[PDB]
Amino acid sequence: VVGGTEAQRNSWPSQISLQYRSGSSWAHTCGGTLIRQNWVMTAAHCVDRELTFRVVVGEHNLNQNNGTEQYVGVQKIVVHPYWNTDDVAAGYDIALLRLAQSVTLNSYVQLGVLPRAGTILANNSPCYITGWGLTRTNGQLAQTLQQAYLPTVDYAICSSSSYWGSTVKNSMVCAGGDGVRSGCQGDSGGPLHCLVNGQYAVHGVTSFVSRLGCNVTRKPTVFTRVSAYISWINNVIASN
Ligand code: NA
Repeated sequence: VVGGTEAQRNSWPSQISLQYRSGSSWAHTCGGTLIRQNWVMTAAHCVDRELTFRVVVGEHNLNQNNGTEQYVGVQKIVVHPYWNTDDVAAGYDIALLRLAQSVTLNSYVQLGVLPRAGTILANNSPCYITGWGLTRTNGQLAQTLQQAYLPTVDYAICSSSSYWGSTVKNSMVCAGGDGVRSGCQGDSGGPLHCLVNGQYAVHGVTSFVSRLGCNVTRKPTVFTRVSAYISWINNVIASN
């Protein structure tokens, strides 16, 4: 997250870190949201690679023991069947991960609340992106969980020629685009939390940014719109 601030450690308890085994170690690769005790939602493009993955919940500092982490293997990966890896702009950038064990809930580990199907945010709605992603274009991962305030940009504006044009689809949410704050590599898969009727909900799964860089004016971060996939998600979970 570029232009973010450190999150409080009990602010975003559904945020997870998706890690892959990198020699003797594990490395953060993207974010996600805990949606059941044994299921995680992330971006499809985060699990394109044939790697060994684990989820970490209750994580705040990637490089320090917080005393709150639970580490769980990924047992099954269900990518959206219409996902096409060389076509992120087509959409369907969403995947569900079944965890080897169910995690235990506490003030650091909670289920993400999903919006109701079909819900669309008004232009300029207050939202936060969270993650451990790069803190500058071509920079390095954050140590501690970051948050940035990224007001939504509605489809009409986002899909205009000076923004994203036809690349953005109705099944996406855009947010930010001020040139200062944005998503960045390593934030993919993580949540966009938007305050609606007094309650944060996860409206977006971080999907892409410009190739011109993370924080670029009129290129708001693009998220998979979670409210477009509620049926898909429930169907997956029910059939597994
Ligand atoms: Na930690």
